[PDB]
Amino acid sequence: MASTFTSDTLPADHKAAIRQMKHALRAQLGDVQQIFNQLSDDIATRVAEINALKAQGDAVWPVLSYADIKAGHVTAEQREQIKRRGCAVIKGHFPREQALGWDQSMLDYLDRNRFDEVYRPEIYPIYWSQAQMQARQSEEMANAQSFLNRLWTFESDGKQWFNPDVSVIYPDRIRRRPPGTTSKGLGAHTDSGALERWLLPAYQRVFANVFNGNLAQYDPWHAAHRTEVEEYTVDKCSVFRTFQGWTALSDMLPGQGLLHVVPIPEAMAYVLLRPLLDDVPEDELCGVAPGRVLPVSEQWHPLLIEALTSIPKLEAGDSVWWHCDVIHSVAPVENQQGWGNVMYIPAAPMCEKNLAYAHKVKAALEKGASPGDFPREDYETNWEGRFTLADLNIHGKRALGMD
Repeated sequence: MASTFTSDTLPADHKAAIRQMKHALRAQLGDVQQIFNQLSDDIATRVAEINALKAQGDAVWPVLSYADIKAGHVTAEQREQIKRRGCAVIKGHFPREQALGWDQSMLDYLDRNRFDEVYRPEIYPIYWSQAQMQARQSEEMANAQSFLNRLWTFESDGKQWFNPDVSVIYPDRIRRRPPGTTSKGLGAHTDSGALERWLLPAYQRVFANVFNGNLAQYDPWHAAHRTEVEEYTVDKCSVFRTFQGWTALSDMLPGQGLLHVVPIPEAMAYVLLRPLLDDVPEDELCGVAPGRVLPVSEQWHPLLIEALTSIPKLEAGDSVWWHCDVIHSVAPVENQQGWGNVMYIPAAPMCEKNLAYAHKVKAALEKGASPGDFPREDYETNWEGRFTLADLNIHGKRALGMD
C-alpha cells in the first residue's frame, strides 16, 4: 500500500508520488472527510480548553520549576500536562545571573577575536564559545533533557528506540535581538521534515494510525520509527529531536515578537490528513514544497491557527521546549522593547542516527568549524578562548559518542 508511493530519498517526480500517495491513502481511509470531521471535533476540545485558560488569564504552556526537575519532584499531573500540551517552560533552568553572564561571555569572546573585523534581528555564526558548550554539557541541561525524553514511550515491543538519558551535542547558533528590533516574524510551521512526513517509509510507520483512520490509536509520544527518519537532501537537520528548545539569555517580554506554539501535539494528524480532502489540487500538499519547512496557515488549517499561543513572560535562565511535531511561529514586532536573546539547545536522545551526527560534531568541534547542518563559515577555526575537546566533561563526551 505504502510501497506504491514511498521513497527513502527525494523522489525524482514528487508531484507524481504525491498523486499516487493521495489515491492510495484515500482508499485506505475510505471516508477521509468523516474521519477528519471527528478529528477536528477532538482537536476542538483542546482549542476550547486553551481559550478557557486564556480567558482566565491562566497559563497555557505548562510551567515547571527546574528545582523540581533537579529534585525529582515533578508530579504525575505535571508530566501529564506536558504530554497534553506538547510543550513546557522550565523556570530558572539556570540562575538569571548565570544566563546573563553567558551572554556577556559570548560577546567578550567575539570581541577578543575581532568578529566585527573578520565577519533588525541577527543570528551569530558562532558555535564553540565556552558559554555555549558549557551550557550544553551542564548537569542542568542533562537533567532537563532526561526528564523531557522520558515523557516519550521509547521502549515498545521489546525494543528500545533511543537512550533518553544521553542526548547528542547539537551545536546551534545564538540569536540576539536588541531593543528597537523590528521583524516580520516567522510563519507557523513544523520542522523535522515536510514532504517526508507523507512519503518517507519511516513516517508512514510513525503515522500509520493516522493514515489508516484509527486516530484513537495514534500517540504523538510513541518513539517507534522516528529514529529511522532521514530528512531529504535538497539543493536540513541531521538529528532526531524529541523536543526543540532554547534557553533565554535575556528576559523576554510579552508581545515583543515572541515564540508561539499550537499546544496540541496531536495537531499534526490534522495537518497530515488535510491535503487528502476534496478541495485540494492533485499536485499540491497545502503549501508544502521540497526544500522548505511545512507551513501551517489559516487558508488550510484554520482550526489550528486559532490555537497559536505565545510563551509567557520569561526571565533569563528560563528555557522553553516543544514536541518535534508541534507547530510554532514567531510573532512580528516593531521597535521591540527589551532584549530577545536565546540559545538553541534541543533534546536529541542517542540512537544510531544521532551517534552518526555526534561523530561529525566531534570533528567540527576539534577544528572549530561550522557544524554540518549549518553554512560553511568556519569563523572560529583560528579563534582563541574557544571550547575544545580538552574542556569536555563526562556528559559532553557521552554526548559526542566518545569512549
